[PDB]
Amino acid sequence: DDWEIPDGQITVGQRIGSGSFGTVYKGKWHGDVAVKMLNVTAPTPQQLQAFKNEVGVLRKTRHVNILLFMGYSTKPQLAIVTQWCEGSSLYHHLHIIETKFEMIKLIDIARQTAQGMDYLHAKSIIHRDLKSNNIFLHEDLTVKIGDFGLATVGSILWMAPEVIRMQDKNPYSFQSDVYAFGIVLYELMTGQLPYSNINNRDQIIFMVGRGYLSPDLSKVRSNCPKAMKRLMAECLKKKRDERPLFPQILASIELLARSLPK
Ligand SMILES: Oc1cc(Nc2c(-c3ncccn3)oc3cnccc23)ccc1Cl
Repeated sequence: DDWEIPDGQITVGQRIGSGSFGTVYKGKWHGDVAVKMLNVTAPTPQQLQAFKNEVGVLRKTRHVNILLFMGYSTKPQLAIVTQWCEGSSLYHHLHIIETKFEMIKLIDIARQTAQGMDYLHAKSIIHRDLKSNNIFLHEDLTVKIGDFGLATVGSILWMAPEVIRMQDKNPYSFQSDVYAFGIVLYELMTGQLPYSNINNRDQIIFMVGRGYLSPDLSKVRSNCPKAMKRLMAECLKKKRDERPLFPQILASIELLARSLPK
């Protein structure tokens, strides 16, 4: 059972980026893989706890829409190993290379993302950092959600007001995840990052926090169905308790997706 990987088995290739506490590379281990390494010398005791948490959470997950955890290693450097997703993150498609998807496809990405979140929530995992950067579109047709510095039982911008204005012990909850999901529905349906006409991050954080600013839902593609626009507003509720949980979101998308081809 134990998912540890003996030194030297794993080969490290292209540096590709960063993620919650570490650098990400393309590697090879029984095929090619994603490797998240924390590559210092002595590991922090705090990062030691952070590393052991993502691993703990990942080895709890087995689902198409969740980035497949494959293994970990400690020697030489602490490293998580997951499947390689060819293609790119949803963020990358939408805001960098500008892949223009179609509504049927965009709705599908929405459903699959909703799918993995229900699973996550069913097994009592809270992501606390859902955003299009963390949604990889593998072979350009399957969504894998994947970054897990988070809880069981700054990218702004996807943060609910409650999270923004850290007033109380635990702001993070199922509803905050639901909120983040809402911003992703926004990016899919508008093709934009929200608040693109404010050029000041502080002002963005201050106002979302006080409930002065909210995503401008009038910006959505005209062929985006009514029910989808309707669903987004519900997800983006300023009041935590006023948001629907993921089962309900999933039934919503499934319904509108079914009566869409026309
Ligand atoms: O938490 C994690 C995040 C990533 N991020 C992955 C990235 C990536 N791309 C750009 C910047 C950062 N990461 O590309 C990938 C391709 N296939 C799989 C995973 C990734 C990888 C592993 C872990 Cl364990």
